[PDB]
Amino acid sequence: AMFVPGPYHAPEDRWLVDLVRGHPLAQLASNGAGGAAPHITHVPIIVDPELDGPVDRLVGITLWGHMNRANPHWAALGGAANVVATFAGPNAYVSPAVYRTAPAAPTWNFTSVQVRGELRKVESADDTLATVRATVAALESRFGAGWDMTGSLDYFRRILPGVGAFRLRVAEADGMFKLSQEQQPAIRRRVRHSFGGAEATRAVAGLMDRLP
Amino acid sequence: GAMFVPGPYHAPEDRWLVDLVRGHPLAQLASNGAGGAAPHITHVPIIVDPELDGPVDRLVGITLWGHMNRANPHWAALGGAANVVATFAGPNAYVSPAVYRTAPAAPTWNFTSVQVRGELRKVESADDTLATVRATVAALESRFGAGWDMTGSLDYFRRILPGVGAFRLRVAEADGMFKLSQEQQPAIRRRVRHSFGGAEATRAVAGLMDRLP
Ligand code: HEM
Ligand code: HEM
Repeated sequence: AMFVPGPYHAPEDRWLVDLVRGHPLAQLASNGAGGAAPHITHVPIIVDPELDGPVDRLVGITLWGHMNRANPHWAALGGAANVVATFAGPNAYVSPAVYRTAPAAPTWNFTSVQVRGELRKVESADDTLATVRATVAALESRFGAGWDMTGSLDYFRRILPGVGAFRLRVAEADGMFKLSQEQQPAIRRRVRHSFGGAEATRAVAGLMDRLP
Repeated sequence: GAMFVPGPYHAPEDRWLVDLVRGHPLAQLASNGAGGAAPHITHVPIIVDPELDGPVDRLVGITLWGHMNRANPHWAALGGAANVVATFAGPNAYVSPAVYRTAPAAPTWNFTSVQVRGELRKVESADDTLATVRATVAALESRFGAGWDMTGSLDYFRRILPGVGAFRLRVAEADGMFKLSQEQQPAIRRRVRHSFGGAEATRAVAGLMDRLP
């Protein structure tokens, strides 16, 4: 489980799915053997592409991911590893200068999703190639420029042996939406207004604008 | 090696890892879950030892300062001398093969990461807790802030202090992923760098690519 103070809960389950879709390069964590620090790999993870219809909740759905099979994290997972995948969205430092109140302390507004469950390794070549093609389809659509993978499928197949594809059955899903909900209404407005004025912070202002 | 980093994605200089830690202080702190559970992950503000003089070129051997909420189960979970990783995530951008203008190809994600490992030591004294949060204001307000003066709030910090869980992390191992199209042919790296220079969202990635030898 993930610690999320009451005020930082998403208004709706759909916000956690939106952050996963918007920020697919997750930090995949699993336990380190013999009391060592956890293993951490940045990996591209998407929602099950076979899910037709609105996906409102992460709990009960399967995420699809891959990493490098030669990455020692792949061997360390073994068979039924309990893992967390952390998705990190828009974030910005909050200067109390923005509050125009006193006294105060600074903070950092940020967005995260933590999904936990059992990681199963894909061994099937068909399921592995489906994983990377669904990942092209999902990320090129949201982040890309209309690139057509069709002419590169032979190439995908040539490099496929190196792919460690996986499936993560989401047992638990938690979302930090730390967006100044602890402040009084006028101060939340001052913060939202200050973040509206620059590209680095507009995405945070966007989420703050959608709070009930 | 505790973090997997293909040879092409090694930083040019140890200083690049220190730069990313300074630029991206909101780290993800990870420690093992009890009895096969998944790791505990908390976003925590972390800075370089403010007492360091000289140029800081290497993370290994320096102490990082940070805090978290004592009310967070992760605080009780860390117990004594917990082995932890703190991951710092810098500039990043999806790479469309449309930018490469080459075939065949596969998309990728250019990103920067630093993973530091060592033993987390808790600070229990109020005087070391207070130092931790004051040092953190001085380091972050200067770099990310808008000229706020903490002077008027110094007693306020003491009046809201018990909830702070301050810690020290002596860096035993530091690894850095600088995934910035080094695997592509030079003409293609240039195409990605020029593409990423044409939008604010991707400019920081272009800037790192421009600083590669
Ligand atoms: C669509 C976007 C994609 C992204 C963001 C992406 C991202 C990544 C990342 C971050 C890793 C490294 C994980 C680790 O450190 O262990 C990786 C490894 C790998 N991916 Fe993907 N991938 C994508 C599509 C593909 C496709 C379509 C293929 C086709 C087969 C592929 C083949 C590989 C291979 C072979 C590796 C092992 C490392 C290597 O030889 O380059 N990826 N991918
Ligand atoms: C300068 C930038 C600062 C940042 C970016 C920052 C960030 C954070 C974050 C992310 C947490 C939550 C950690 C968790 O989930 O366990 C935290 C907790 C906390 N911080 Fe800070 N902090 C800052 C400065 C301060 C200062 C100056 C104080 C003064 C006492 C302070 C007091 C606290 C307290 C009491 C908590 C416990 C939970 C709460 O009451 O919000 N912080 N801080």
